[PDB]
Amino acid sequence: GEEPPRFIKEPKDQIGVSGGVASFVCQATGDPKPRVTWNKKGKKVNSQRFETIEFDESAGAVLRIQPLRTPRDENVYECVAQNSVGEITVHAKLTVLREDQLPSGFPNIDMGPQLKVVERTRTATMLCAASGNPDPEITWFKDFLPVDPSASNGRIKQLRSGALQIESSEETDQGKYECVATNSAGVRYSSPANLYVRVR
Ligand SMILES: [Cl-]
Ligand code: NA
Repeated sequence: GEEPPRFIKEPKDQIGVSGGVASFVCQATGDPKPRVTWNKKGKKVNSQRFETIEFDESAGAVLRIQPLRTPRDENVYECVAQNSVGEITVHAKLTVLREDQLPSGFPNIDMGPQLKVVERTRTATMLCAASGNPDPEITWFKDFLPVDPSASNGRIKQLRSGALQIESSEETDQGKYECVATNSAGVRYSSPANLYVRVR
């Protein structure tokens, strides 16, 4: 009844903007079920601008850096997965550009999401118009954690337009949403938008 840890979600190198945000996502499995931790050069990652959000019983961890500082935050970071029969490591590098030195094709948020208010049970759609070259792929974060529409059992859909849609809004859907535009050139976060649900 034992299996060493293995990464099922590995963090990727990122290129962010000064003042913006970067989130590295790391997740592992194994038996016993492992914990994952974020470190830098062996030391635990934890400061005012560096927060970790654990999920999946701590077998998952998001490292959110905000606001980004250059060149302070330009480093390699480590996600360490550990259980009783193994400890493994994956690396993710962070690059931080000044707004001044952004390449022309760097993702830009033409129109980010706004404060959303919706009557419980009704559909709420939050828009995100992003530009870039290549055309950025759009993802969303809720309360610092990545949203996964496909794993939402149909409660949440990402539209072809990049918009996030809640099919039948419940109180649980309230929170702080951010859209993220990512391409070969780097990553840019929209300003956050809160979603509030009002009584039916
Ligand atoms: Cl919107
Ligand atoms: Na990542």
